[PDB]
Amino acid sequence: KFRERLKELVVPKHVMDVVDEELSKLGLLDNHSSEFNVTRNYLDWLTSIPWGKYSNENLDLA
Amino acid sequence: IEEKFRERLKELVVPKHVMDVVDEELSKLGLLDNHSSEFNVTRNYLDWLTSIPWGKYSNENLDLARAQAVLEEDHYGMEDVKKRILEFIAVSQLRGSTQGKILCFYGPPGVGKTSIARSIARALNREYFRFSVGGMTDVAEIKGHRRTYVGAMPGKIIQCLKKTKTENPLILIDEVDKIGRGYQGDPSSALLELLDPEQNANFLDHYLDVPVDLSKVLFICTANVTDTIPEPLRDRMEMINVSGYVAQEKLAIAERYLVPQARALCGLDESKAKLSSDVLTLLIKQYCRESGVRNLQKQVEKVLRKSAYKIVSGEAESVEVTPENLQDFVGKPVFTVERMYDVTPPGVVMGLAWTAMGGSTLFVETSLRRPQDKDGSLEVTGQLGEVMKESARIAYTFARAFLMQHAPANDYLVTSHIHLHVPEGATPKDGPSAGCTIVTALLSLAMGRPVRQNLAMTGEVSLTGKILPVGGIKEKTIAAKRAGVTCIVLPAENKKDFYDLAAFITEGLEVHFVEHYREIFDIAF
Ligand SMILES: Nc1ncnc2c1ncn2[C@@H]1O[C@H](COP(=O)(O)OP(=O)(O)O)[C@@H](O)[C@H]1O
Ligand SMILES: [Mg+2]
Repeated sequence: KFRERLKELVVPKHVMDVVDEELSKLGLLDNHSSEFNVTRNYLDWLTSIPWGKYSNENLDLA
Repeated sequence: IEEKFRERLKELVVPKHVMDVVDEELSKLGLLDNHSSEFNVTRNYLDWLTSIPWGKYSNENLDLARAQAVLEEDHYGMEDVKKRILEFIAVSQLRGSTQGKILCFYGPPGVGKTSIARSIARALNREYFRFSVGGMTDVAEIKGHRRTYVGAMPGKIIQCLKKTKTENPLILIDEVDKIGRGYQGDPSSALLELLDPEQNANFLDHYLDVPVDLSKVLFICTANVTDTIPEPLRDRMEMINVSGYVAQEKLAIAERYLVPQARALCGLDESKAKLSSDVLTLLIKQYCRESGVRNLQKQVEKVLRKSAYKIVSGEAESVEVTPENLQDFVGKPVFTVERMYDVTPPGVVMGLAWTAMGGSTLFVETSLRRPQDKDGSLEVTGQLGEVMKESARIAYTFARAFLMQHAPANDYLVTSHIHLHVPEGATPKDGPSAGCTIVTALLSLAMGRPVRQNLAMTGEVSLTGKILPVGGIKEKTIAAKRAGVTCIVLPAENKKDFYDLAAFITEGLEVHFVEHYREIFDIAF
């Protein structure tokens, strides 16, 4: 479910190789627990940050 | 037990960002063991999350008539604070929704800054809560501790919201100027998080771990001096100066509030112990000349307790106080004499001075130091400051110049040696307010003519004789009226200060406003 939030966003490898590991850790931990909550937050706000989104700068001085 | 937490949430319009936390916490409660410690901490966390009010606002009374009637019911004479509150209601009617401000009341002790908060809350129909940050050393009182700790509890603000059960109460933060800058976490940083509109809307408590909207609460902060509140804090809250009370106002509170309450806490009826208006006015004049009302309360309580002792001991069945025997109850008068001179000799002129204990009268005496009908000199004594010494020099030069043209044949000032004294040796005095008084004293000594016998004056003088505005007009006017002055001279630039005063202060004074000293010369001679 977290992967779809970065499907349309370019993600660097050095964090993508941690996203899947943390997702596996979430999938092996028991539901609704302290460690589960921490891993849920960590996955959520890895997949929420805009790795591949760049705002267009204004090139015109006018 | 989950159904109880669920039913507690029916009347609350809970925001999603905390409703989703509540849902998973109930899930954890449904997954944990019955007697586990983690179960207990989770259940306490849900109790706190469901007891905090979400969306509940008290029915704020908006009627500007009923609110006002509440304001004058409890406190007398605090016009500025009452007007500020009634213009909070107005602005919150024209906007439509309950609004919040962060208001700071500062002033001398015992003027009603702390007590008016309850009356304001009553007028607004808002829940009232008070906590004092004086001597506060740690941040855990405001922001709490993480719930992972054994004895974790939320901060003062969360307990306030839980007790008041409304999201728009009146929170009185007392002694914000004396908050202690502790080592392990400065609580002033948390006060900055509370008193900041851009972030108080999502104030986060360590125990709750969720933000709460404190933009609707009316923070009232009470302080003594504005010079020592932290700089990022004092710039984000409106400063309202609660000034002290004049003698007539003090009489009003005494007759209306202080004496009845003292009788209630003493048991003496008006028949057993008589306290007429004249006795109270004498107490104000001679003993209670401060700015607050605590000294007046203590004096009234002293009189009533001495009357109670007289009644209980069987010395008398009733005690009646008179101005002839008030000193038998309250001892030696603090201010027994208002003016040194009743009829001024030629060399002296009456002036006015500012003082914390109300206005003060000063006289300027000049005398001939050496026998004479090379040049003259002026000796100056009286613990006069450097600025006042310079003012005396300027006044001496202008007096010489003025007498050179008004009375060309009169060479008294340029040849005679003169000593000028302000007769209070132990008290230091400073400021240029006495320039016109010094000029008048020198000219009256030179001409051998006393000034008007009920005249007082104050005002800075230039080298060419122009009169400049001076400060402390209220205190000087009060001192003049108290000392029986009928005619007072003021700079023309102080007309707005003089007419800003209450009508009962300036009622009996024949005030004159002047631009140049020649007008003062025409008035005094
Ligand atoms: N204007 C006033 N009218 C009536 N009572 C007053 C007034 N100002 C102060 N008081 C009384 O003084 C007492 C203490 O005042 P307080 O609120 O402590 O002043 P401060 O906040 O300056 O310390 C209160 O019980 C209150 O009844
Ligand atoms: Mg107070």
